[PDB]
Amino acid sequence: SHMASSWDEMSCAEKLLKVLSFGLWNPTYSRSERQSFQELLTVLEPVYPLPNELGRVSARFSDGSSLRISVTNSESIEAEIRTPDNEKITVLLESNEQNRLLQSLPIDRHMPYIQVHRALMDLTDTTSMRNLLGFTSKLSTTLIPHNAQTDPLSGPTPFSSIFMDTCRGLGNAKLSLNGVDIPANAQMLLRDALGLKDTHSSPSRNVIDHGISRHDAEQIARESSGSDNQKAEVVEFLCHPEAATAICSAFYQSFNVPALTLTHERISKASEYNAETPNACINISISQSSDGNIYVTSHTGVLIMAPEDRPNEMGMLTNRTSYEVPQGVKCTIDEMVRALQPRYAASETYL
Repeated sequence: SHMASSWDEMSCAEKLLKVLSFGLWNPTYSRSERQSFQELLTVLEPVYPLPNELGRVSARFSDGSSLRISVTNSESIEAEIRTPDNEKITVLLESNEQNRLLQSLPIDRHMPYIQVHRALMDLTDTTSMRNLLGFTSKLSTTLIPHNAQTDPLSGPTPFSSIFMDTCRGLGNAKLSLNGVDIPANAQMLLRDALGLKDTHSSPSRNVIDHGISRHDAEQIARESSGSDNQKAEVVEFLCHPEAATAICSAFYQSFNVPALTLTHERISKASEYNAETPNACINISISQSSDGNIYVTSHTGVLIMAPEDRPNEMGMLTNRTSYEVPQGVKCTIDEMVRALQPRYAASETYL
């Protein structure tokens, strides 16, 4: 191997760390490698962060190996590597301008300018746009300040559109629960299980009080892709009221408001450049920790023109919204408004 003399003996977790140490965008990789490495990267999932952490990431690979990565507010990065035989090592990761390691993690950074990435294609094709968001959802973003005017939870009717948004979004989204992919057909089952039969529907009182029925959760998990163990985690997650809250809230259309204030002109230019446009794509990760903490990371991707410095370059604005869903918060508009405290971040990715 050109990566390491012991490459073929290394676990998925160990391989991903090596890839990131050389850099995801390393110029020596082949086309086939870039594909394989993306397949490792997509396993990364943002999860509930500890008190003084910018972010925390979990990856559970098909070979039984895993990573837990934490990033401190000073951007110190530490990883715990668990081998399939479940031995544990803790290592410090090193991010530098050569590898851009931190940029290849789903972490919200504090920066004066919006993070810019390069893709590894494009782009007016719905499938390719979804694939690009699949990638950018694993990369770093820049936190965006908001005020009373631009706060998605302000105004007279915050979250008022949430069930319509959920109804329209399920079936078209990329959705992961505890790292388990929920495919389109399973999402449609989930939509129905929430009670969202049409765009003007809202959850049943049973779902509000108890979450998805065990029967429905089992069918959804059955249609999802994972081991018998992975499906079990999904069923257990779904059968709680807070699971309904997390899933529905993740679709809120207005999470993009802070980012739009910075970018709407260039988004408009992209829409016009195409008239010479597939619309927003959605990619959501929800995880519940072993301590029971539910964390939502919801992404939307839209086409955007590069600044005038780079003429005729169209890329993707990725908006990341991150928040805990506290225990006891049921799936009603008033509950979401009362309890959810998201933060908003963005990146721009060009081909």
